[PDB]
Amino acid sequence: IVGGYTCGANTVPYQVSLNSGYHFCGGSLINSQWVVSAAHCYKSGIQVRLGEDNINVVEGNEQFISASKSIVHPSYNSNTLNNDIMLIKLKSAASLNSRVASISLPTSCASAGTQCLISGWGNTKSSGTSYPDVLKCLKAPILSDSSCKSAYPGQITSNMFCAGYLEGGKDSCQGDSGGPVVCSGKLQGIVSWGSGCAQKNKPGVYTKVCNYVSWIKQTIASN
Ligand SMILES: [Ca+2]
Repeated sequence: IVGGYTCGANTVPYQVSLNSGYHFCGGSLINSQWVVSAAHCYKSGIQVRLGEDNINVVEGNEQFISASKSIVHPSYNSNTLNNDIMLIKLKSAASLNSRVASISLPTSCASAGTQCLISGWGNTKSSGTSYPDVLKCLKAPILSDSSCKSAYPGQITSNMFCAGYLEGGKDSCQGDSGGPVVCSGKLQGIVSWGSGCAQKNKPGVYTKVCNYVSWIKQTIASN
């Protein structure tokens, strides 16, 4: 996250770290057995790390659970990043507490101008490299249709939205991928892509979770 703030310990109890010997992506706990992330975050050998704040120290509240299976969306296109969503089933159920909570799935899509919370352990500079050890947060609006597609002509689908600031300075970045965008209590987004970070006229692009609820429910019920 660029231009954000230090969330504060376990203030985002649904935020997950995906680890393969190191942190590589974020995720969202949707129930004691399932995590949602981005399909471009697919790897083998995933361990899901819950209740984190400092990903470089063992601070007590953490639960480290291996993935038993991963399911990338049937129509994921790695070239376009259309349908950038994946489900990750935990080997063993997580214990839900004050530091580890699930996030609700949307009942409807959010409108432009809605205030969201975006969080992650990604790079905090728009120019150069600086990776935080602690969770970073960002308050950002959902941008209009037109503003999103004007920035990225011919690249935006129905399954995407933009959020952030046209003036730049505030955005998600490398390492935030697969992490949550929570608006009015619901998981509306997944950190997907963008043209660099916190650059002018290039907002972040997010997977539009409200299009996928049916798929998520049927899939989780059958697996
Ligand atoms: Ca820790």
